[PDB]
Amino acid sequence: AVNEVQVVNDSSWDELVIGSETPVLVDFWAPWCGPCRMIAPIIDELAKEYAGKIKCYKLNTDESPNTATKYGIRSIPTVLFFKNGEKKDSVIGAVPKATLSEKVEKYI
Repeated sequence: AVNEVQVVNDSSWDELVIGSETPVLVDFWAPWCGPCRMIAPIIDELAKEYAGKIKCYKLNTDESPNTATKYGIRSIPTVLFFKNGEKKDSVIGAVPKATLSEKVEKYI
C-alpha cells in the first residue's frame, strides 16, 4: 500500500475532502476504543468495485485535528462520502454504509 488516502491529518479536510476530483468515502472509527472499528478493505474494494475512480480512507486517530475541530468524531463511528467538500452523504452506526448504499448501491 502506497497510494490511496489514509491517516494524513489536515491534508484531508485541507484540499482533499473539499478538492477531491472524485467522490471519496471517509470512514470513521471513534476513539471509543483503541482497536475499535479502525478500517477494512471491504469498504475500499466495494468503493471502487462500482467503477474504480472513487476514493476512500479512514480518519487519522493520531489526534484528528480536522474533523475534531469541526465534524467532531469523539465517538460513534459514521460513514460519509464527499466529492468536493459538499458533504455528499452521511450515515452513523446502526446500518451506516448499508442504509445509504442500500437506497442506491454505494455512492450513486
